[PDB]
Amino acid sequence: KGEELFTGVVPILVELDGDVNGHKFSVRGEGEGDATNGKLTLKFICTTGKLPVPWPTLVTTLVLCFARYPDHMKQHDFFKSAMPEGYVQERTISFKDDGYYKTRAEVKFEGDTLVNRIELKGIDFKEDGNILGHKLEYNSNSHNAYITADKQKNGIKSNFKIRHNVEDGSVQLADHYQQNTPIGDGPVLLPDNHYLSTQNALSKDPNEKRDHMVLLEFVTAAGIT
Repeated sequence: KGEELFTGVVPILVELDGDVNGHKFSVRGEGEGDATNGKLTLKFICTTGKLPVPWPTLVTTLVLCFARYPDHMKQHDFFKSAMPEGYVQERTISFKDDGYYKTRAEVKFEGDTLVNRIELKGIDFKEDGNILGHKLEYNSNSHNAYITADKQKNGIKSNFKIRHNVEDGSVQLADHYQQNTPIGDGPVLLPDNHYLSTQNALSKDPNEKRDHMVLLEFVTAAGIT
């Protein structure tokens, strides 16, 4: 059905418009995803110049249909079931002792390309803080996030903690509250409790003067015995 669209390598486009404390910005990303391996590789550009927040605080915002579900769990893969009609992904990301992001995204096929189109708004940040002040390291910790279904919306939900390394050695916590609901009316799989296992590698492109992030990410589903 839908997962049949992720059998090979799939090109990806990501487009974000953001506004954090009135600091506006745009990011564009392109690359590809290999769901059989659970692998994503993309290069992101801040097309409006200087990104006013640290690149790692946007990783979770900038395509969970490329996660690797083990065959004994193919019946718990909500994200692929809704394709190619896609789903809406919405989050609140509350940074501890600081502001919060609100995101609304549509992930769906436009032709052969998987597209992630996001609107982000950031509210109540401290201009001298860890985010607006660029005090976070350029790295990304591995993390697990538990998925549960929500039948009262025909989708899934997940709360999970992200921990950003601060350059003083402390840790900045970012609480994520997520919901996903399908765009079409077709049948979608509603899973049982499980989790996604994620690793991220962040790097730079040597011949790129623009503000940018090269990202390699692996996402693998687990939890169902």
